[PDB]
Amino acid sequence: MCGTEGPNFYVPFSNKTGVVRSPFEAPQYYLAEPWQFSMLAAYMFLLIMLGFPINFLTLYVTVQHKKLRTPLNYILLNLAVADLFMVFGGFTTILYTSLHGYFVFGPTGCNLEGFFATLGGEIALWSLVVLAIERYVVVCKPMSNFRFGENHAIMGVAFTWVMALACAAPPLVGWSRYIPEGMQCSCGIDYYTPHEETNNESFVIYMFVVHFIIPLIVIFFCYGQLVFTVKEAAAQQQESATTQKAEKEVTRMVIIMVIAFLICWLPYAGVAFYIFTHQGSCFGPIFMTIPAFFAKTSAVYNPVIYIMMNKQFRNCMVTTLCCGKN
Ligand SMILES: *[C@@H]1O[C@H](CO)[C@@H](O[C@@H]2O[C@H](CO)[C@@H](O[C@@H]3O[C@H](CO[C@@H]4O[C@H](CO)[C@@H](O)[C@H](O)[C@@H]4O)[C@@H](O)[C@H](O[C@H]4O[C@H](CO)[C@@H](O)[C@H](O)[C@@H]4O)[C@@H]3O)[C@H](O)[C@H]2NC(C)=O)[C@H](O)[C@H]1NC(C)=O
Ligand SMILES: *C/C=C(C)/C=C/C=C(C)/C=C/C1=C(C)CCCC1(C)C
Ligand SMILES: CCCCCCCCO[C@@H]1O[C@H](CO)[C@@H](O)[C@H](O)[C@H]1O
Ligand SMILES: CCCCCCCCO[C@@H]1O[C@H](CO)[C@@H](O)[C@H](O)[C@H]1O
Ligand SMILES: *C(=O)CCCCCCCCCCCCCCC
Ligand SMILES: *C(=O)CCCCCCCCCCCCCCC
Repeated sequence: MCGTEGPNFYVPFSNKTGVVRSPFEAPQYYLAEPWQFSMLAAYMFLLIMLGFPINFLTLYVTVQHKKLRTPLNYILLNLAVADLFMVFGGFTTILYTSLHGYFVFGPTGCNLEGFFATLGGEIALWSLVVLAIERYVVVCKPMSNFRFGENHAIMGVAFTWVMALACAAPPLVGWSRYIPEGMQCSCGIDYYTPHEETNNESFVIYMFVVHFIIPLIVIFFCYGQLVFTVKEAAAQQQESATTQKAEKEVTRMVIIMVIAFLICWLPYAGVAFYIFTHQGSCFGPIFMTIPAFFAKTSAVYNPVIYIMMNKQFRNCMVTTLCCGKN
């Protein structure tokens, strides 16, 4: 018997020596050394110092440069807003709790932090799904006499917030729950404890199918097609060096986007899967931190990939940072 249970928590450490405490009430220095808690705090400090400016710039530069305010770009603004929910709801809270060594804000703060952080990563997740749908439509043109505009972009944004509420809301009201994870300083969905009163088993199956498998299939299909169309069109135009280079660029970027999506979400999905099919196994606190490390760090690498590497935004940002010149 692997940990210690409580009304709203599961500490991943045995209480045979009697030292375990509520992660809402006292430090967890028997799970991990104080310096490891400090390193958690350092890592959140890094993600704030990099994630805040990068995502805030994205919004600010868009306010200063008319060329960026196209409808295809609305979902990338949405991505930056989501990243900021993670920065201000998640990372700042965890910086604070890590340096106490436990979730000092108690079970209500655990629901708050877990909600805003989960909502953030989920809006981001679906933003990358919708962007792939939007680009597939625009390029592969699978419905004739259709022109992607403002209206559709608004719907895409609204859809991400609905899908994210469908993940983040139910654990506030009975289906799964928010409890402290890993080192017990951040809160997330209880995806690893069988907890029949809240129906954790069904919620994890729903999450895995609807919020991981569906996303992954939609992304592979949409970008799979997009690459096919672009490569077919370029083979029909080998006289153009331009078209050939654009085809190489599009293909490389699609590979990077798809790999980035897997890096971000496969660890949560794989760990959840392994735990679901190996219910007689202990999982320690550092191990349970790894999925979060991969997901949370996307609040930096997603805007680098989707925004910073796009040359329109990059010019405007330099201009904005250099007070109006270049
Ligand atoms: C992990 O495992 C530990 C050990 O089992 C648990 O910690 C114990 O929790 C219990 C309560 O569930 C604690 O018992 C209470 O002690 C209170 C404090 O006073 C004690 O004073 C004596 C000196 O007289 C000291 O030697 C003790 O160490 C205590 O400090 C006391 O207020 C209280 O008594 C009241 O309730 C009991 C009923 O439970 C009645 O007997 C009594 O009439 C009165 O109403 C308890 O006796 C115990 O002290 C804790 N032990 C330690 C080592 O911390 C953790 O809770 C477990 N963790 C999790 C997360 O579940
Ligand atoms: C800081 C922690 C965050 C932002 C964690 C968010 C976690 C998710 C949205 C994870 C969802 C998943 C499961 C709970 C299991 C099935 C696979 C996922 C990725 C959909
Ligand atoms: C940038 C934000 C800084 C966060 C300030 C963290 C304050 C930590 O608070 C400390 O927590 C200990 C628990 O291990 C307590 O014993 C002490 O009372 C307290 O000094
Ligand atoms: C779901 C997204 C999958 C993208 C499929 C990538 C197709 C790999 O195809 C490769 O693309 C390279 C870049 O032009 C070429 O240099 C290789 O010769 C070509 O086979
Ligand atoms: C508009 O063009 C404004 C550009 C900024 C001009 C000032 C340049 C100062 C560069 C020094 C950066 C060091 C900051 C580190 C502080 C710890
Ligand atoms: C255009 O003319 C303006 C360019 C000036 C930018 C100066 C470069 C600043 C780099 C700062 C990194 C410091 C990290 C620590 C922050 C507290």
